[PDB]
Amino acid sequence: GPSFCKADEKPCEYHADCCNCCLSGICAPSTNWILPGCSTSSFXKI
Repeated sequence: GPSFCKADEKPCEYHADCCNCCLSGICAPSTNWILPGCSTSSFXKI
């Protein structure tokens, strides 16, 4: 089955259900260098 991930801009409270980072009021991927939110590191590998 597919995973739970939406696109960016989608505003929400947590990033877990988004392939980026839910910040101020939008799912933004730019959150892994200057702003703490969700480390998008290639850890979930196979």
